[PDB]
This record gives sequence, structure tokens and C-alpha cells, in this order.
Amino acid sequence: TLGANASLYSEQHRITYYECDRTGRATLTTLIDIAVLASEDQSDALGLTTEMVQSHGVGWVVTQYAIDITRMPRQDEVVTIAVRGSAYNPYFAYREFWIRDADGQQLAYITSIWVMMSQTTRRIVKILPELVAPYQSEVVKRIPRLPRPISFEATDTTITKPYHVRFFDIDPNRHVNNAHYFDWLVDTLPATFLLQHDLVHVDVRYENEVKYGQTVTAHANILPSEVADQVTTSHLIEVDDEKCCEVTIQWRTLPE
Amino acid sequence: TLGANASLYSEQHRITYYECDRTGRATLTTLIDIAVLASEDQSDALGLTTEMVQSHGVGWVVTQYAIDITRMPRQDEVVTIAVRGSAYNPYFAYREFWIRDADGQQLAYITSIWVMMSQTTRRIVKILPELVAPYQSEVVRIPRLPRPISFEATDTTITKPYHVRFFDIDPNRHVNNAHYFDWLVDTLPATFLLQHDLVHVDVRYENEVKYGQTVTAHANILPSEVADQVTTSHLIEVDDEKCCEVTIQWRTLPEPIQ
Repeated sequence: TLGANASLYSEQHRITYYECDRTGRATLTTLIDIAVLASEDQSDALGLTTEMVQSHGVGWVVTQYAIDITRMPRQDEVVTIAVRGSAYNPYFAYREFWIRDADGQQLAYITSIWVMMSQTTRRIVKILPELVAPYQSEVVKRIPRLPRPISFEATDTTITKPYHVRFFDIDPNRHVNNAHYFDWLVDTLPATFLLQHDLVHVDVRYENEVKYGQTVTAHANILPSEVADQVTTSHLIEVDDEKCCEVTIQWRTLPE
Repeated sequence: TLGANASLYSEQHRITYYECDRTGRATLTTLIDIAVLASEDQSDALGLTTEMVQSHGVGWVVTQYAIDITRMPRQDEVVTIAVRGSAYNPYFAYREFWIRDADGQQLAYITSIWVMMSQTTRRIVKILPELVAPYQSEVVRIPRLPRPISFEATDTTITKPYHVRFFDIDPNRHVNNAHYFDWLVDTLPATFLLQHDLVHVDVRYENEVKYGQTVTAHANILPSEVADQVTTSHLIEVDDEKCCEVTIQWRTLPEPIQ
């Protein structure tokens, strides 16, 4: 199995009321927040701190997430977040995350693709082996492919809402927290849709960075699905018609 | 001392990167979030859950906050949140909170006023002693908390609109009071925020904000007589109706935080 011998770093996290939505379940923003928390803690423990990575003239940037949701963590549940830098090729790193309950049953499974961005030239460079080696990552030629989100196009029922990038959207690394894109994406859908649908799967592709003070336009299409008791939502986050993030979500329709 | 015999409930909390702003320090939203987390856990441990309080046709609604900030918790700091239902009178309940560091030194001190609002009629009902007795709160007068500045708009007032989001409505089907700080603090520009630290905060909640409403946040950056400080006077409204009035005291830093 790819990355079987890579380190599996884990930690426990109590899901707070403020990390949940009105149904008492953790939000997508929270799911990514805790996934990245485990990854940063693994990295810090190996001496791969944000300051140490930045001292090599580079920075890690996530390009894609593929999320399989069995059930979202509940309010006051102590979940286990496990993370693994499973693999890498010259330009891409493949990182996996597991969110499990106290018994170890899988709640969410996240796969991701990360690139190494040069702090000076602002372009993708080869992965510095000293910044991946500590994770015990498996070297590969072909990095695993994550399913691309639906290329967003306008429809007759397209929901559009503006959102301004706030000061609190910028986390300690001086860039916008990617997790906050879900605040905009999910809020585009009406409360009625959100209260009678559960998350099944999410495909995310980060295309262009959104910066402080910019106004993003979040677009959403509620589309039909071939799978029974399911619906698909196609989303786009853009600034001045430049595509920043594309997301496709598979939901399951609740009975009542 | 007001509420000496009242029970002291405490817990530890690890400040995460996502609970902090760009300077690696906890936001005001996080500060209130963890204070209220300590209060709900004290209440759950004593049997006073959100279900049994709501079974009596009533619910706690915070009307006021006075926050004394020595320093905000830092990213990855393990802070101790101590809480106490100090005292109460026929209508108002006085609740205190202490945010302390790993070595026991005080980071923040929060005082507050709470009232019981009916579920059906939506009026200020009398405090039921059964819902306060488990905290061991003394029956009292409750001193008046420091009032915010009465907001007056001027030619230089900073105004920004904010829309209430789905995630702003927390598990009890109401817009979480902590999220008001997202609007209040964001009204001020990053150039101000990056060279100012929190010293004090006063909050008055007049009217609750609901889902689908567009709030209008106002802010005046004012001079202060206190050495190395400035004052910001804030107002959150929903179509010519006061929702929240806030006054924040800040310490001007020698250099901006990169």
C-alpha cells in the first residue's frame, strides 16, 4: 500500500459548540481546521515548523482536497485526527488524514495534494527532500490523482452571494485560511437545503489565492444526480471573474 | 467580596492557530468562545443543561460584558479558564471569568450580566432560584459595569456592512454573541489592528441579530488620555435599530506586527 511505512501522527480533539453549526455537528471549516492542526503538530514535532520551512525560501500550498464523509463529528465528541505524509514525487506531496471517533470508527477520510511555492519567485519549485524526508514519505513517479471538481458554469438556478475577506480570515502564516472558503461556499446554499441534507463527499481545487480586503463572489448550482437519495452542488469562488476555488459536494437527502 | 462562597469551575484549553488572528494571538471571538465553553461545562456538570433550562420555558441571555485584558492567549498556549456564577438579584445574574496562563498569571478577566428571556412571550422574566442554586450564587445589589461610549456618527466614521451567515447560528438555534467581534474588529483596518493590542472591552447587547439580516457595523477611532493608548467606539445595527454597542481600549505598539 502507498505510504504504509510513512509516519502516522495522531492527536485527540474535543469538538466545541463554536466549531459546530446549528445541528450540533462540526462544519467543513472545522474539519479542515482540525486536519491541518494535526499536520502542523506532526511537522512542529519533527522540527518542520512554519519558521524553519520559511527559512528555506519556500512554503507549502494545498492545491486539492478529496473528502469522504461517513458522519460529521458531533458537539463535545472527542475525535482522533491522524495524519500521514504518504508520498511525494519531484513537484507534488500526497498527504492523508483520518478523523475517527473514540472507538476508532472512521468519521471522515481526507486525501490531498500539496506543492512547494517559492517565497521569492512566487512559482512552484521541486520539493526540497529535507522538508519531506522527516515524514518517512514514499517516493513515487506518479502522484495519486484526486477527482477534479465540476468546472463551474452558470445555470438558470445559479445562487450568487458576495463575501468580503475579513481580518480574522488571515491565519498566523499571513495568508487566508483555506478552511474559511467553506464559510462562503456552504452559506451560498439556503438554510432549508443545509438542514435536510448531510455531507457525503467533497472535491476541492484551489486555483488562485484570495487576499485580505478583496470581495469574493461565491457561486452555487444545485444539480441533479444519478445516485438515488443524493444531490450534487457545484461551487465557484472568484474575484473579478478570475477563478480562485472550485468545489463539488455530494449530499444525501434526509427524510424529515 | 461579591460571590466569595460561589463555586469555582475550571478547565484547560489549547489555543489553536485557527482560534488566532494573523499575529499568532487569540481573537476576541475566541476569548468569549472559551469563557462561554467553561460556563456551559460548569452548567452541564451540575445538571443545568440547555435542554432542562429550556424545559422551564426560559433561557439565559447575556446583556453585558466588561473585559480587562493583560495579554491575549498565544497560539499553542495551554490556558486555564476559571468561571463562577458569583451572584444574582430578582432579574439580573452576575457571572465572572478568569483566563490564566500555564504558570497561573492572569491573561484576561471578564465580568458579565445575564437575564432570563421567555421562549414563547420573549420578555424579561424573573430568575428561577432552582436554575441558579447549583452554582452557589449569593442573593443580592450588583454594581454597574463600565458602560461603552454612546456611539455618535461623524464625517470620519468607518462603516462596513456584514451579512449574517449560516455558521454564525450555533447549536442552540441563535446567532452566537462571540461572532459580533468578527464584525466589530474587522470594521477597523489591518494597519490599525497590526500595531494595537487589546487592553479593555465593554459590550452592551440591545437586540439579537437573526439569519438573513444584513448588519451595519460602525467605528470611530478616538484619542485617549491614557499613555500609549487609543479608544475605538463601535455600533452594530440592523436597519436603524441598535443591536450591539462596544468601546475598546487599545495599547499602541512601537512597531507594526509583520
